[PDB]
Amino acid sequence: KNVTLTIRLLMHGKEVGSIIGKKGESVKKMREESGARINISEGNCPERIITLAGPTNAIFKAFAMIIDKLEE
Amino acid sequence: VTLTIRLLMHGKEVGSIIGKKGESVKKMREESGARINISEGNCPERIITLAGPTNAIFKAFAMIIDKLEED
DNA sequence: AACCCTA
DNA sequence: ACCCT
Repeated sequence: KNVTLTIRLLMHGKEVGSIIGKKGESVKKMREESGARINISEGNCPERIITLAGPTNAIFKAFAMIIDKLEE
Repeated sequence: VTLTIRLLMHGKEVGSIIGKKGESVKKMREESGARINISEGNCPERIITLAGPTNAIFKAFAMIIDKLEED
């Protein structure tokens, strides 16, 4: 199949700070490049939820960008 | 460098990822090269932890996506 | 350490 | 489909 998906990641606050970036410049790149709908749960909480939604090519791009950021 | 990623998955999807007798997750652990843990019990949302080099985590994640897209 | 977002 | 650190 080629159905749209919704993938949710449970992330530590520190990691989320890196994904968002100063002024949200990192997640802006992820949204503009991946084609995924990306939602990051509200508040600088110890644990946060990142939602990725779209077809597999978009999910793969966003997930790749997230793990690449975290590897930094 | 090694990362740990946690996916939040509904029980229905976890059943598919595990597979009958754990056959599916077994295959994922063997060829992905990642450590894969699926949370115990029956919470509406389960946690699938993927651990190892980013390449192994990505491979495991790809196998999961493939499973969700089956048939 | 970063706080964004078809609100 | 319920695996197994």
